[PDB]
Amino acid sequence: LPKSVDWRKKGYVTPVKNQKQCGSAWAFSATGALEGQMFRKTGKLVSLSEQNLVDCSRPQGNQGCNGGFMARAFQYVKENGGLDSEESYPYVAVDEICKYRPENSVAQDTGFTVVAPGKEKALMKAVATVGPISVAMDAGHSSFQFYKSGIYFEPDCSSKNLDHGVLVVGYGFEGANSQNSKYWLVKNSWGPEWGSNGYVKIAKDKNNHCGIATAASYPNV
Ligand SMILES: [Cl-]
Ligand SMILES: [Cl-]
Repeated sequence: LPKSVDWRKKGYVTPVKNQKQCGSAWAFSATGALEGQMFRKTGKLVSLSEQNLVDCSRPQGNQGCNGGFMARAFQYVKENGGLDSEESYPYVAVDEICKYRPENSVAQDTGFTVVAPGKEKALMKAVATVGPISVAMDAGHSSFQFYKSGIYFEPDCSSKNLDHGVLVVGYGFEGANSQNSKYWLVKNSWGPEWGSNGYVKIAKDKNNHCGIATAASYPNV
């Protein structure tokens, strides 16, 4: 596998969005993964609707602004036959009436693939071969809230009890040795002002830190 990967440098990733006061990170992680897979398929980067997921995927088990899971979102897109664009179905950060319109759909998936649970090397392989990957993580720490630079490492992090969905857009390392001071490149949904332009470097090959490889998946387009 490559020593480092960053799909942002290849055009697969939209600018950082902001879920605001709605527990919809699962939806942003899902649209993020879908955006990259659709780009791989068509060469066009089109921002996708998190509000369409929030409003319409309760049947698949999501709970709108009160939480959800990326796999259930990819399941909804499959069963639904489509997903609208961000422009056509804008984000308002509150649970609303499902207004899915097929004519505005710009994405589809046939289901999703799960990364072997808990294996950072499996996640490394998925990231290098597929594109950005949706992952769950333990983000319940002030250290994460006020993260700004460096490789994030939090001793109180859990690899099993997760509360936030994010997007792995690559991986890398500091220095000249590709085999140490490694990190996962993670896109968050708390706006570009949070973290490092909306991103965070999370310690990689440090025992599945914060659960990054516990529940990773990607849509099949
Ligand atoms: Cl999930
Ligand atoms: Cl940057």
